[PDB]
Amino acid sequence: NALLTGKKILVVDDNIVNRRVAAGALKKFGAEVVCAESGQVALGLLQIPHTFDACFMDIQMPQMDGFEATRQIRMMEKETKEKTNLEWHLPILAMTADVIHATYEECLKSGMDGYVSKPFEEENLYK
Amino acid sequence: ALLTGKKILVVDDNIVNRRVAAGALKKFGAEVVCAESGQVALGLLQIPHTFDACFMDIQMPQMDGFEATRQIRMMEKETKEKTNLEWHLPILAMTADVIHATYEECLKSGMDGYVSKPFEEENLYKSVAKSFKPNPISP
Ligand SMILES: [Mg+2]
Ligand SMILES: [Mg+2]
Repeated sequence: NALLTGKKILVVDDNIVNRRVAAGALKKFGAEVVCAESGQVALGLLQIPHTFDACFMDIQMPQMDGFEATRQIRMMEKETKEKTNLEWHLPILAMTADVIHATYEECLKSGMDGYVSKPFEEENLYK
Repeated sequence: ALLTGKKILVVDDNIVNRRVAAGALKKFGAEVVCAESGQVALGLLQIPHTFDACFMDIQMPQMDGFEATRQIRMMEKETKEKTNLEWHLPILAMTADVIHATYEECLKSGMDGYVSKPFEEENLYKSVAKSFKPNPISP
């Protein structure tokens, strides 16, 4: 697959600037993008059945972080599978750039000169 | 070898990390001293010391790597104030633990992966400076 034409993608992030950046990146490849400012708003949009092909999930959000949002999505999918035999599995990718940048920023602020980086630390994972 | 003649302090509360870091550095010829905590590291870094660099775990109980680094820098700043001598220990964060833990919780919570290095739109970093008034301009 070269393009995201015909795909509809949910971007979940409490920071509107991140939502704009992520949306612009995905639309460049043809995606239709819907934004959600919280995990709560996202769970509402993902009530099964829904029309989303993938979701990018911020980690640090107040009230409900991205891990709790994801657990709730997987619980919904598990209930539907058990009640209907239909197996939904929304692709969910974390947006980890924020947490990594914040870690390096605190290293710098504390007075460190740099960091040791192992090959895995800055790679993306699409599993 | 690459680090022959260098002495390096490894600060990490996990013995396995200390083993791996010291083993790597010795492969390059370095002398390695390990410390299990910030408080131990600060005792070892009383000025003057003989260390050429320090690898600093960020997450440790009682004193984390940021606090330990701030106190090292305070030691160095006081030395400059009192003696005029310049001390600036290279300190590199060991971040693999915190980043591992984040990626692991992504997968444990049920995510299919993560994006730390995103695609960046052509226009993300581009912009034009514009002036309200006409203005000549040169290098
Ligand atoms: Mg956030
Ligand atoms: Mg630690």
